[PDB]
Amino acid sequence: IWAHEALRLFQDRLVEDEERRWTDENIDTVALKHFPNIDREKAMSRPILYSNWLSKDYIPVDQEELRDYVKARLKVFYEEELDVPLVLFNEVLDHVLRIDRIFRQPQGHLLLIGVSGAGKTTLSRFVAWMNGLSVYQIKVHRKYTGEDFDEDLRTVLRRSGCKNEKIAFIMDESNVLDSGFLERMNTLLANGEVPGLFEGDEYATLMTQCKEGAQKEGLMLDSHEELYKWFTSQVIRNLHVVFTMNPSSEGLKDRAATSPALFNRCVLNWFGDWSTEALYQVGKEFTSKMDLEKPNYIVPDYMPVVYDKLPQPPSHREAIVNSCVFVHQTLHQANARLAKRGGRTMAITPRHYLDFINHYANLFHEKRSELEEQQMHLNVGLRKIKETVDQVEELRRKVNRSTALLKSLSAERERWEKTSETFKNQMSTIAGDCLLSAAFIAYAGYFDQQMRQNLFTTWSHHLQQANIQFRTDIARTEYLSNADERLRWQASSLPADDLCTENAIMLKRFNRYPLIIDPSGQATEFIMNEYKDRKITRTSFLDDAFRKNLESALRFGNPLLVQDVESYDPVLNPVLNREVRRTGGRVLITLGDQDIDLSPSFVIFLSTRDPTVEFPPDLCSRVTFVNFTVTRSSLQSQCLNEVLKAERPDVDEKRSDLLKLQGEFQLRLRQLEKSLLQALNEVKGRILDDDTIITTLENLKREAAEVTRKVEETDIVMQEVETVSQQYLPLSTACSSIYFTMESLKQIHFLYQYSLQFFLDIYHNVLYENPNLKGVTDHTQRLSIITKDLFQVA
Ligand SMILES: Nc1ncnc2c1ncn2[C@@H]1O[C@H](COP(=O)(O)OP(=O)(O)O)[C@@H](O)[C@H]1O
Repeated sequence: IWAHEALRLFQDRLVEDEERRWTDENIDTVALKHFPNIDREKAMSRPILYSNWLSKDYIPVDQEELRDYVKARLKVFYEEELDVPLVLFNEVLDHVLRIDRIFRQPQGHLLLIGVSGAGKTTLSRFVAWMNGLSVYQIKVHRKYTGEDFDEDLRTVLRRSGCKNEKIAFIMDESNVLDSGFLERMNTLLANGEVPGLFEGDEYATLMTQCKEGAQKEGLMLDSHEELYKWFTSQVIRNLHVVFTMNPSSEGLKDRAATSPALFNRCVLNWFGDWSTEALYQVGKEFTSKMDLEKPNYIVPDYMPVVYDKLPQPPSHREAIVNSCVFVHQTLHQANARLAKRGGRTMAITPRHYLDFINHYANLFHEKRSELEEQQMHLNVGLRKIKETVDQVEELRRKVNRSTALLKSLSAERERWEKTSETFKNQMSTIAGDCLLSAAFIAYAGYFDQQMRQNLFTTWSHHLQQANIQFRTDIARTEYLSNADERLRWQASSLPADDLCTENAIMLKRFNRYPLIIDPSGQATEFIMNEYKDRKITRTSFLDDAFRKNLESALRFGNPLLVQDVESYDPVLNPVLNREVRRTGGRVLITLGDQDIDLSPSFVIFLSTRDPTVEFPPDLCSRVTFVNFTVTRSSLQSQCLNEVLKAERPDVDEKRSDLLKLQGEFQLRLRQLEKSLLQALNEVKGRILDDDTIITTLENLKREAAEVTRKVEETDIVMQEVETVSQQYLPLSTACSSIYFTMESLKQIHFLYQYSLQFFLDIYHNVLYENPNLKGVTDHTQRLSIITKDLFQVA
């Protein structure tokens, strides 16, 4: 008991792990120095836990028994008030025990300092429900004022003191908009009452209520002073205040002077971020369902160490989970390097790790399912072809059709064998591929292409050193997307470059409702065009009708696009966190005070036109960043297209239609391929069924005709077009260099802020509004004039 109390009073507030280790060592050292004959293992066993849930007394418990009890209680909790599944690991057990300990005291006030999204609020809600404490959380909005806060304080105090109901009052660093909020908290936490809160008639009514309360307890109180004293005692008894903060320096010392009652009346619990331990246990527990079993795994000699207690035989599953925690950890080094050289780094909350693991699981399940269907179709096709070949050989011992089909079916068999051999390697490397894919989807949405590539390279190097099999020399934007949806996106006016394709990939496979950083309106229109069928609605936080449209979009299931997110309304805080209640057969979600029946089809997108905006970490944990930056290659391609449209319009129009037709030929070739395979697998006629042989030779004729046409157009027409365009490419290079010099100009001077539209106007003026070009018809002189005038006008 002595050691348990020493740990709860000397190590909860510690920040670094070194200090925690020092405290844990010196507890044992002191106990051994004073007690020289005690048995260490019966008193100093490492998982010192104490709880009174299992029994009627505050006895020690065991991790496994407590884990089972907590699991059962969470199962009841979900059906009771909050259907958000959790993962249980050692830290969650310790923290729920600490929070219950504080909740049991009369004036039990808590201060949970830890990264956003780490589970502080939901753990407090869980344990408060366990102990029967009604939870109260103020609903902050755009017009939330100090008077609104005082009204909530009056209500919570009236319910605590009068009517004698226990309350857990949960507050956040974001809820304290003004300093008057912190002054009222200071007095409430230090004295159990706010003098001057109740004034005029309110006070009288309060006194009336207080009198009633005494009549409930049988006390005979009549004076307005003793009634107030009794009310203060009741509030000291039935009211617990919980505070959550981010572990930021210069914010704790600020609060140590702004409201010192947070350091003398509140128990400080330093949650911090999930430790390497916690990441390891959540990784393994969530990925347990996934098939990460590799019997022929080879352990490398110099494996890298991330989790210290990694089993000395690392199985495949352990290696995968170790790589998962490595992927999460590398984002912190990336942010540190970014902040050291420049800045604009966001916060890597544990909700990022939850998204990464969930993406890994879903993607592994999906890609495993697709490979199996394709391989089964290929195998049955090969079996049917072998059957018909043997049948024809027997019949030879009428036949012209057989040779005609065999003419193409021979190469069909060859490439089928090739694909079967290749895709069996894909099955081997599915784990590493899906790991890298989900990691990129979850952790690179905000970074630019150089940073995304560096992250991918580091993850690949780690997977290589850990002997994990991932298919290299491939590009992610193909592994995560098919050509059909790529065509559908491009029909939605999506720019045609890798960054935009993968941004749309993120916008399709999203767990946390995305936040779009588009300095232009391209992503905004792209979203509008895609969700136009589903009747997406455009609303803004600045709009006063935002709440009306939000409620409508939630209760009817229509997608919603919101701009100007710098003015984020905390009304969305539940919706982003998906705090849903599956009660009465329906899903209910709470906005402010009103509860509404959510529809499963509801989708919300948030967006902003400012790329140089810093968001608070509470928002940074609830959204998926999708940053639509501009790349060198995309700018070069747009500039080359523009100069070809202007200088040689005929070639541009030719190139435009030719490229448009090339896309349709690959589409139709894939469709004929699918129809061929489906027809082979569905029918039960090798050579006897003419009704099935008339639909397959014509298919080969269409295939041959279309391949001939495309090899004709993509080689002859595209050659001359490419030769025409390869002379304007120095202009595009020198045109992107100046734009990126302009963008870099903001570093030396804050006033030098230039947008892409500005340089585009420069370039359009140089092309279509150039007086020095009036009269010149030769293309070489025109190009020289264009480049000189671009430099000068810029
Ligand atoms: N240990 C955990 N296991 C699973 N989900 C978690 C865990 N911790 C936090 N979450 C997720 O975080 C969301 C709410 O986080 P919250 O507790 O509000 O963050 P904070 O602790 O900063 O208040 C929930 O939707 C939940 O899914």
